[PDB]
Amino acid sequence: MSKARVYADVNVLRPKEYWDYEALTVQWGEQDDYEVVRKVGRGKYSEVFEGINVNNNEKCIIKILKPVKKKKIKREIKILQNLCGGPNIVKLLDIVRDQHSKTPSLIFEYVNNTDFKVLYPTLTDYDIRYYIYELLKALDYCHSQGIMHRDVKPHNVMIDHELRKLRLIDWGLAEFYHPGKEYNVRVASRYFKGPELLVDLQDYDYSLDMWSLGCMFAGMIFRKEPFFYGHDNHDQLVKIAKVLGTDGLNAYLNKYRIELDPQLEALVGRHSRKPWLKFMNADNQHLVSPEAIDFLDKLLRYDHQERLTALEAMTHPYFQQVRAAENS
Ligand SMILES: CCN1CCN(c2nc(Nc3ccccc3)n3ncc(C#N)c3n2)CC1
Repeated sequence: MSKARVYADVNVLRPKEYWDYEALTVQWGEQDDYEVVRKVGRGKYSEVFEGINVNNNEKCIIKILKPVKKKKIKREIKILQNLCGGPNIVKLLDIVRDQHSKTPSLIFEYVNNTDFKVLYPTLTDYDIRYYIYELLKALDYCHSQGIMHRDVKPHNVMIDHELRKLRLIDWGLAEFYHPGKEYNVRVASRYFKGPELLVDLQDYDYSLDMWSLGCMFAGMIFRKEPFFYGHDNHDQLVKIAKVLGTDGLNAYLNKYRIELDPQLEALVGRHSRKPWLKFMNADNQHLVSPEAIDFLDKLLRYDHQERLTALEAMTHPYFQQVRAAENS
């Protein structure tokens, strides 16, 4: 068995009105109300464009979905709606469809984002602490709302560096947390998939997002994106092993009576643990202080139960300057 150490009973105490998303009746707005201005991206699940709200003439983001199941789409909507107003949670503005094909589009707020590939390398020590902090506020909030994002990665963190505004986007994999429930482990992106997913542990929780966050954090301070560069689910676990070491992996597996798949256990092999400092270099030295290391260390743990919760992370001393600045 395995349950979240915090916010475990959020959905238990809330009525079906909150988490029974398959009972959602979508209210569609007017598509014409939003016009395309330029494509900003694409993914396996949609095509994204910078749009404009003809009425108020305000900038927006138009996400044109590719064929998806009604269940999956009512889940993203129900969740978006559930989290609206939360700290740094992207706001869902409208939901429309194409009469002819029924193709749906989710209209979100616009964020003048700067590609992480280019943005992150310019971030200062303080910028990093600041943005991670903002992102943590979003995670604690949704976790406190009985929700797991399940796909934390740079690509889903929009940042308007100019205005230092951050938003956690793409809640297309998010789920409501139910104690003991077994979820699909086919979530998140490879480079940010936690061990629980890599070893099929299905009764995972909010903590999976913290491993992802840790991956993002390590890449940022060590200036190595992505930090864990594997090519398939099995090789992802091998890269993780060559760093944290296999003893930790074994104890983890043993604690959860989990048996690895033969071929997989074959690839992993046996690896000593590599100190976090073995990743320091002239390119990232101005970013790897002990606090940054202590913090990273408490995020990237095999046992998801051992990882810091979002609330705990926000209070780590690494963020003290950000906290002191805010409380002013
Ligand atoms: C990172 C990959 N991809 C990029 C496009 N996309 C995307 N892009 C933006 N902003 C943006 C504006 C100008 C240039 C680039 C981005 N936003 N802003 C809000 C959301 C929302 N909701 C969103 N999604 C979705 C994610």
